Parts: sequence; structure tokens; C-alpha cells
Amino acid sequence: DQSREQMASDVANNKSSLEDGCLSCGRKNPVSFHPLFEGGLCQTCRDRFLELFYMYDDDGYQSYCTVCCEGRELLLCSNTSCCRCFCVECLEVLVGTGTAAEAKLQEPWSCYMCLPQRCHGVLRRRKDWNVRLQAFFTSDT
Amino acid sequence: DQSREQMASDVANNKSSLEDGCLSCGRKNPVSFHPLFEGGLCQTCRDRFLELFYMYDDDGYQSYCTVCCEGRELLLCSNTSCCRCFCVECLEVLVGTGTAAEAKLQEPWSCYMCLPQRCHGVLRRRKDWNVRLQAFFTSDT
Amino acid sequence: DQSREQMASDVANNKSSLEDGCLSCGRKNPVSFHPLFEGGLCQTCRDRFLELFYMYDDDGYQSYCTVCCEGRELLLCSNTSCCRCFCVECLEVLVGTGTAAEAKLQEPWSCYMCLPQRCHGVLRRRKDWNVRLQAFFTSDT
Ligand SMILES: [Br-]
Ligand SMILES: [Br-]
Ligand SMILES: [Br-]
Ligand SMILES: [Zn+2]
Ligand SMILES: [Zn+2]
Ligand SMILES: [Zn+2]
Ligand SMILES: [Zn+2]
Ligand SMILES: [Zn+2]
Ligand SMILES: [Zn+2]
Ligand SMILES: [Zn+2]
Ligand SMILES: [Zn+2]
Ligand SMILES: [Zn+2]
Repeated sequence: DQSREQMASDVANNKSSLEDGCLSCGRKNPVSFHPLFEGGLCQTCRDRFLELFYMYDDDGYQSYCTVCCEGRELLLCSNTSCCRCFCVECLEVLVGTGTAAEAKLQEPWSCYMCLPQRCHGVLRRRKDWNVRLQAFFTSDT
Repeated sequence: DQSREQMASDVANNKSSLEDGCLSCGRKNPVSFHPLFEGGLCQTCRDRFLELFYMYDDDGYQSYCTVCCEGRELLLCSNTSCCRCFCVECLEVLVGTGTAAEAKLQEPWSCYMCLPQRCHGVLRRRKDWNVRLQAFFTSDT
Repeated sequence: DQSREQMASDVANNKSSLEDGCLSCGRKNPVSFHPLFEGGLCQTCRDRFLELFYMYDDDGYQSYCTVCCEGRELLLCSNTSCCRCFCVECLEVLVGTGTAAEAKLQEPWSCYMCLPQRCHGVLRRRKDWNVRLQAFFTSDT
């Protein structure tokens, strides 16, 4: 089974497209797409987002990583219009080693949806993220 | 058992949080959140929005209250890019006594999603309403 | 009004409203609305969008016509923030004869969701398309 470290390395070296790996778990030939970041989304990782219990914590931050839906070791966007979260693992594997530690020291921290810069490592916000999100909500499938 | 009048009074006097009452019906400890306004949303009030038949009337205005999903005594946003509706009861209870009558005299009336001002009484548009609405559409539970 | 050619002609010459025909197939008295363009949407044409499997082709353009969901002869929006598609038939019948041929030679082509001009033939982008699309995603029926 393709690790996320292997997927990130192949993407950076133009061996695979982001679209042919699950951005969340690393597996090959996912059925669907992550709507916010360049990358596929497998059926299992897509169902995690749909099947969350509480989507927010008691402080009004999201209870889940925007990329992989993990709830542990979340970095919290300081933009009160956003309140999205990214996990340590996604920062380490998609942006690069040390990103998580650097981000935990930033005061305030702005997430990868809020940053003007579109790409960091193989974490690339979609140019068409808004239309992609509309497409993601359109399908029953 | 908790009335909406009791919930609004406790919120204004910092006795309870908007998030621990249903903004639509007043019930304590709702399961989810109203996506547009600060406030909880119970399972049954959430199901009203999901189970609407016709969402628009013959004049192109929404057939339901943005807060509680009621069809009776709707005020109609005059912004042709919006066409959302708010009922008399939600205005009276969340904004305050006389709001509906004051709104009927406005030349023209702009709804609480269109007004630059975020808060009126305990009706507070979310700073993160757009991300909250994306979270609301993501959930299949 | 039965064929799409008949519906377009009646609309242009003030015999019918766009809202009383299916924008996708031409059928009279459709149950719902097209969320992006003025026009009804019948149950069958609405179900095409809900039952899409792949929303995107291998080049990151949408796999379906924005208006009718079929097409096969898709024109591709050149805006990398959009990547929507419109079929030859929808352009010929809603905008007018020659539109498809003109659009295939245009370098680059901007689709009817991107163009500043709201109206071309009987194709009118909704003033409230964003709120209409939120209403479209709200219904679980
Ligand atoms: Br694999
Ligand atoms: Br949306
Ligand atoms: Br509940
Ligand atoms: Zn996955
Ligand atoms: Zn993550
Ligand atoms: Zn953010
Ligand atoms: Zn309720
Ligand atoms: Zn109401
Ligand atoms: Zn409004
Ligand atoms: Zn139809
Ligand atoms: Zn078409
Ligand atoms: Zn476009």
C-alpha cells in the first residue's frame, strides 16, 4: 500500500499526478477528489468527512483536519472567518519536515486556505476550489 | 421545555451560550449548529430544512424562514441577489419586540444576511458563515 | 414548451416564462429550478446532476454540461478558477445558431458563469445564483 511519504516524493518528482493518489491516506487510484487541495480522495477518506459526529469543538474551531479528517494534534487557523484546522502529519508529509513545529510557534497562524501563496511543498490549494466544492456537494454518489 | 424568549433573555445576560440552545425552536443541548447565525440546531429543526418541498414561491423568494424554516408571516429581502426570508416570530424573539413592524416600514428592507452590521439583539450572523455552510453541506448524518 | 427550440422561441417572444420550462430538456411545468441560470429543472434532468459519478475529466475540466449534464461536444472555460463546460446543443438552442462555432474559434473562451454580461439569448445567469445553489444543496429530497 502506497504510503503518504512515497506519494509526496513521486508527486514532487513528476512520477505521479496528485489526482491519482488519495491526499488523505496515500492510496493509489482514488474514486473522487479533495475539493480544496490538489489530490484525489478515496471512498473511505471521503466518508470520514460525511460521517463526522461534532464538526466543531466548544471554542468554534473545526474538530477535524481539512486534508485527512484526523482530530488529534490540530493547528487552529486564527482567522475568525475560517476556523479550519490542519494536523501535524499533513504539514510534515505534504509541506515538509519541521513545518508543524514552525507553525505551532507562529502567533498568529494562518492556515493554507487563508495564505495568499497557493502552494507549499505538494500542498497546492486548487485554483478552482470554490467550483470544486460546488461539484463535491452536487453529487449524491 | 425552554421557550425561545427564555433562551434569548439568558443569552443577552450571559447566563447561556447561543450554541447550547436551538436558534429555531429554543430547545436545550441541540446536536448541531445553525450554519448562518450563532446558535445550535436540533435534529428535528435541521430535518425541516433538508425535507422542504418547494424552496421558492412563484415570485422567486424563498418559501421558508432562514432561522426556523416556517412559511408563515415571512419578510422578504429586497436584494435581488439574496431573496432570503425571515419570519415575524424570529424577528420579535431574537432581535426584539417591534422589529417586525419596524422592518415592514423600511424603504426597502435588507435581511440579516445582507446588512453590514453582523448582530441585532441575539441574532448574530456567524463571522465564519461560509465555512460553516460548507461544513453543514459536507455532513451526511 | 415541448422541444427546446419551441421553449427558447416562446421565451424570447414573451409567450412563456423561463421558470415554466426545463432549461435542460424543454419540458413544460418542471418540479424544480436550475440553480445557476433562469429556467426550471424537471425531475429527470435534476437526477442527471445528482447521479454524476466522475465530475472531472483527466485534464481538470468538468465532465458535464453546466445546463443539461450531457453534451459530449463540450466547450471548456479557459478560466483556471472555473473549468466549467457548456455543450454545443445548449449554446445553439439557448444563445443562438452559430454561438458554438464562434466559441470553438475563440482564444481564449470564457463561459457564461465567468462573463460580466448576465444575458445571452434566453441564457440568463441568476442574480441570486449563489443563494439558489445553497438552496439546491440544502434539500435532501
Ligand atoms: Br495503494
Ligand atoms: Br457552496
Ligand atoms: Br437534538
Ligand atoms: Zn484515502
Ligand atoms: Zn491531516
Ligand atoms: Zn484559515
Ligand atoms: Zn430545534
Ligand atoms: Zn423564523
Ligand atoms: Zn438578504
Ligand atoms: Zn428536463
Ligand atoms: Zn448542454
Ligand atoms: Zn467559466
